[PDB]
Amino acid sequence: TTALVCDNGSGLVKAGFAGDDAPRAVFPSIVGRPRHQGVMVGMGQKDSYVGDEAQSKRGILTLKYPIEHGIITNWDDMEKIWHHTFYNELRVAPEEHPTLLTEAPLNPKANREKMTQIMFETFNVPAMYVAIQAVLSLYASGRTTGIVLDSGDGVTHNVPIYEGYALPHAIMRLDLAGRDLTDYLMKILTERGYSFVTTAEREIVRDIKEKLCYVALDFENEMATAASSSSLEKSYELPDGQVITIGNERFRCPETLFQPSFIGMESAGIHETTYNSIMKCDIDIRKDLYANNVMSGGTTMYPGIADRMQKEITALAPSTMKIKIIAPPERKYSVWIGGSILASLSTFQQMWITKQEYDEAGPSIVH
Amino acid sequence: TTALVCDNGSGLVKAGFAGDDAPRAVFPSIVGRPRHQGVMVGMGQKDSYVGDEAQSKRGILTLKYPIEHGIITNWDDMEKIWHHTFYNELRVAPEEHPTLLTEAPLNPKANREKMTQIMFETFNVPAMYVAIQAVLSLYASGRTTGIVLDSGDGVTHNVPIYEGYALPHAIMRLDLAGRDLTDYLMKILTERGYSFVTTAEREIVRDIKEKLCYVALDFENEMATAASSSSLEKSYELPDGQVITIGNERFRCPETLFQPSFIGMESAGIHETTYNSIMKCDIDIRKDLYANNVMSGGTTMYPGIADRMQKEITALAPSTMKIKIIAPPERKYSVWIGGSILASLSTFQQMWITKQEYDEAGPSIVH
Amino acid sequence: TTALVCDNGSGLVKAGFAGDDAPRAVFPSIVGRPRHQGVMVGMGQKDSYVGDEAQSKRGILTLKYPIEHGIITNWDDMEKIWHHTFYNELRVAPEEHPTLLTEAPLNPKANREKMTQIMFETFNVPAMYVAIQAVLSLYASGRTTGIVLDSGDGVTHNVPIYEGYALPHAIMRLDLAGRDLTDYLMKILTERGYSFVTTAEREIVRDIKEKLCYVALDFENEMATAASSSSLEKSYELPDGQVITIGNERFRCPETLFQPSFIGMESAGIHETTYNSIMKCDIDIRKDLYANNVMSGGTTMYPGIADRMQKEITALAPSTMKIKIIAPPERKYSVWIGGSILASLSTFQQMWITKQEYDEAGPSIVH
Ligand SMILES: Nc1ncnc2c1ncn2[C@@H]1O[C@H](COP(=O)(O)OP(=O)(O)O)[C@@H](O)[C@H]1O
Ligand SMILES: Nc1ncnc2c1ncn2[C@@H]1O[C@H](COP(=O)(O)OP(=O)(O)O)[C@@H](O)[C@H]1O
Ligand SMILES: Nc1ncnc2c1ncn2[C@@H]1O[C@H](COP(=O)(O)OP(=O)(O)O)[C@@H](O)[C@H]1O
Repeated sequence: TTALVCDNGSGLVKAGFAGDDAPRAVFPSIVGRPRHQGVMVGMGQKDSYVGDEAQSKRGILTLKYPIEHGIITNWDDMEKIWHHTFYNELRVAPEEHPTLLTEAPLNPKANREKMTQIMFETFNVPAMYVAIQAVLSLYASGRTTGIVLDSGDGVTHNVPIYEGYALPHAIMRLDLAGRDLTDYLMKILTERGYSFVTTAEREIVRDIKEKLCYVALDFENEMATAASSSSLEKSYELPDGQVITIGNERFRCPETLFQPSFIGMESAGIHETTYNSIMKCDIDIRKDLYANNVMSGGTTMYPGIADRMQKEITALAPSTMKIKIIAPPERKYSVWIGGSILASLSTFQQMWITKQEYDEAGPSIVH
Repeated sequence: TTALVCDNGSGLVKAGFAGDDAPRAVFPSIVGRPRHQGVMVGMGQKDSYVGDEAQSKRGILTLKYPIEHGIITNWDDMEKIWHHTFYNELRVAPEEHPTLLTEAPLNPKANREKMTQIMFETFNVPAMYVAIQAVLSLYASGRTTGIVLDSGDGVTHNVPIYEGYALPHAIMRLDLAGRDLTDYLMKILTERGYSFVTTAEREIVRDIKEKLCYVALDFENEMATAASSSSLEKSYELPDGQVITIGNERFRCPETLFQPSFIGMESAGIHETTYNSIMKCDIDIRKDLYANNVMSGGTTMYPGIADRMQKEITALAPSTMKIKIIAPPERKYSVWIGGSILASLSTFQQMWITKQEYDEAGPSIVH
Repeated sequence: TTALVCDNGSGLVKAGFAGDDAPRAVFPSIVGRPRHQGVMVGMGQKDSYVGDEAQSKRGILTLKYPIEHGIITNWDDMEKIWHHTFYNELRVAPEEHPTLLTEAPLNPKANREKMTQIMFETFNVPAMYVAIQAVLSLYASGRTTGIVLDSGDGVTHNVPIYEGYALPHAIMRLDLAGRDLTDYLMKILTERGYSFVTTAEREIVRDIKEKLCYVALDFENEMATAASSSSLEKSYELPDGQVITIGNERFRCPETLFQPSFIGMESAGIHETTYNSIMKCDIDIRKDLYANNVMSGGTTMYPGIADRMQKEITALAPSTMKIKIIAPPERKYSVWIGGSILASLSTFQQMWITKQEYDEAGPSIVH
């Protein structure tokens, strides 16, 4: 009996055993379905396709993301990947040990009950629990105080924490980055005349985001520095072998996190959504936060995200104070790393909710 | 020459002539600005938008409230609505007759000088005066003694009055209700999975507050009475025509006024902030107050606010005494009603401060 | 066996061993409790928090003062700090040596019995005694005659003494200064537009009182001298790093002690509450008092308290007489300094009341 912990963060969903520095199985969550007539009537490949079964064979498939924004749009496709995650991929019996399932802070409650539901009546699990995407970032870093910053594909959220006491009233969540950061790119490639739009090809575009973006670090010149003297085009090769030329939007896609008037849906932006999350915290309590904001987003490995938060918060915020954005490279597994830590440790062991608790009243005890 | 009286209480700002039972122009105070590219290069609608000019066309606009908490955050956007209030809306020349401008009790002084300022050097007014949000509630009710209770969008405050003699040391002001009552709702809708967050949509949410809230009236059962036997969901239609289902939080939003540990910012709560305002009043003087508390808040039409103050003060307070919360339905214009009364009447006529007084020393005579 | 002596004066409560020039442990008396959801289920910090355990971590906590005005409002929270004061902080076994516990002159008797009670049946003490806040000020100064003046946070009181013979009929106690001097400041900061109000932040404000107040020293000009020519604003930095500007109320908060018509609760004021305490003393006996008034208040280090008592009593009082306000800088520990003196000395040794005396009849012998 040992805890297997998994997150729903869309993108690559991530699952592994407790007491480990990295999960065993990391694969993207997608259900593919064939969109064309079956000809080899027998073939030798499945009806529908999950994960890298699907991710390998793309264009022939159409791709559906069950995780939509932390919230899950369809259940029945979703439970497949859980059905898969445990059996194939990492191979584990249904009933061994509890499972910590991380999950988004502000999303609706009807999200996690049916989730706990299908963690019980369909395939029974030895108890269960659901943590918060944020808090596990600290259990990873070993921090106690501090304000996280998450993006991932699922949703962008930050939850300032001080000594294991959350500040719910200060929880700021804007639904952005992730997919919506790529979708803006497929929007903005046609600038260069590459029309990529289909659901299967999206994950070619995502790879372009992966390899070359960075972050503006003061884009004014950076728009000029692109146009005027262009050494910064980085050509790229995509699976057919056709050339690409980019570099005007290499930084312009991640730049949207600092001005979501480019994406067109105006809310805040990630740099000052933390500051406004601080301002709602206490006058005293906020001093240390400026030092401690951990930012494990799972999107943001961007080379120079830190720089432009270091840059931008200083324009905001008390001048006399030392603002420190810690940027652990080991993140992007962090919200999982919290799991294999928080679960494998004890004083949490009684905090699993046994099937008895689901037997007590219902799924409704999660709240 | 006849007095036009106006209040700043954010929400719907309210202005009309003296000697009338209701103001002529009532519109919400917002400056809208277009957030997207102008395409119809000529169109036929203004650069920026105030009030119902803006309130009509929302999602395209971004909305800014110059009144923030009685205190005004930006002046230059603010003076627009005054510039507008007099010219369009109710149409009045700059210089006719003085104007009574109501204003919050405890807010900083730098608030009302520049206000008086721009009531003079930019567009000159035939004198001026600024009353208190509280006191005009009595001039409306015709009461003399009694403790008001105000909420409105601007700020929550109560000022016990006994025979035209205020008790400043007993003035209790907690900054709450109003906007911060709605902002908690947009927080708490996502409970049901409706993510409404944008500045333009907020005033859809505000309408939901408007139509269906009431007040807990003993919420313990009321949380159970919601969950267990649910007949109380009231569905609602919002301008697209999409359905909504509510009723778990219908009473849970106004409930925050009685436990501002739900909003997360802990101060007091409105029921016992009056009692604690009484306790700071005299031992004798307090008997009648328990009978007289008028509560014209401008937010609180809630069906059953009175009940739960009647309920809660009795749990507090001397038992042998008869506590009476009068709940005039004509309120929400009350703090204006005081104006058209106090101004149109006389023995106040010498109390206007003429431009001469502003010419005497400066704006500083208001204190 | 050596006497440990402690005072309840709220503010910083102060305890140390007999025969020393200053107590070992000086910390503020507060019981903090977490007001938000526990998230780090294990953390590593206590259920509830006392003193600097609490004083370090503020905004997350809510703060309760068991000492209210010398009178103690809640016992069970109170006994914690005593439970703490002896064990942690200065570390001492329950039963070693008696303890002198200072305490307010005019407060109710039900105050000190239960106090003596919980000094016995819960944790037994080798006898006990309770002196007066006033008298120990002289045992410190080594004076015999003279009228004290106390403020502290607990209560303001002055007890004229002549050769170890108190004048009870002349004891003047007005409940003021201390907390109620700060609470007036949080009232009067919003003048400048700083809304500080929450229980945890209060002790930021208290620090502002600490560093910059002084005393009017003839405020008429001093209100003008502030307004007209302003060099006297002293900006300040508070734990976030946000700027403050003050100086109109720097002297206006302590000024309330000379006109408690600013605080709104009208009693007397500290300058002429001593003179009226003198007038109730004998015609002969009063000559020397005017020379001897010691004023160890524990609040009043204010730079120029002495000046405005020197100033004000002269306006009162016989002209031909030399009025001398001695202002020992070593005070604010004084009422403790009396303890380590009066206890460590002898001829008081038989005046401890042994558990036998509590065994004789009950706690009731204190009177
Ligand atoms: N090096 C990188 N640079 C930019 N974006 C990245 C990089 N690595 C991953 N991403 C984006 O971040 C996402 C991380 O997804 P995931 O961590 O599962 O979301 P969540 O944080 O909600 O779990 C990926 O889907 C990818 O789109
Ligand atoms: N029937 C109602 N039920 C609940 N809330 C209401 C109702 N009518 C108005 N409100 C809220 O009360 C506010 C009143 O604003 P307003 O009176 O201008 O503030 P002030 O009292 O400071 O002038 C409105 O903005 C609205 O949010
Ligand atoms: N330098 C200072 N200037 C002004 N006020 C002070 C200063 N030092 C302390 N105080 C106030 O005086 C209080 C002293 O509290 P304390 O001496 O415990 O009360 P008591 O005199 O009843 O024991 C402090 O809480 C603080 O508010």
